[PDB]
Amino acid sequence: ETGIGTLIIFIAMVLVAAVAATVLINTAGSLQQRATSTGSQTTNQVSTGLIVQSIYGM
Amino acid sequence: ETGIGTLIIFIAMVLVAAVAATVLINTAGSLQQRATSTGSQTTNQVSTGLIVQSIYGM
Repeated sequence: ETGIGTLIIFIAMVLVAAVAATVLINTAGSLQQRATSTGSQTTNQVSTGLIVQSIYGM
Repeated sequence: ETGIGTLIIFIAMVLVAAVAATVLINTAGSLQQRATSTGSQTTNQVSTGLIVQSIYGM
C-alpha cells in the first residue's frame, strides 16, 4: 500500500530540511564576528591620533 | 534570509565612512602648517626694517 512508501520518504524529507537549516545558522554566526570586529576597529582608527606641540634645535 | 545580505553591506558602509573621515583630517593637517607659518613670517616682515643715521663724504 501507499502508506509504507509515504513514511520512508517522510524521514528523508525531514533530514534534508535540517541540512539547509544548518547552513543558514553557521553562515550567520561566521558573519557576526567579522561585522562586530570591523565596527570596533574602525571606531579606534578614526579617534586615535598624534599631535606635535613644538620643535626645538641646538 | 534577509539577515545575511544586511551584514555584508554593513561592512562596506563602515569602510566608506572611514575614507571620508581620512580626507578631512589629512586636509586640515596640511592647511594647519601653512596658516601657522604665514602668520609668523608676516609678523617678522612688518616689524623688520633698516634706518639711515647720517651720510658723510670726503
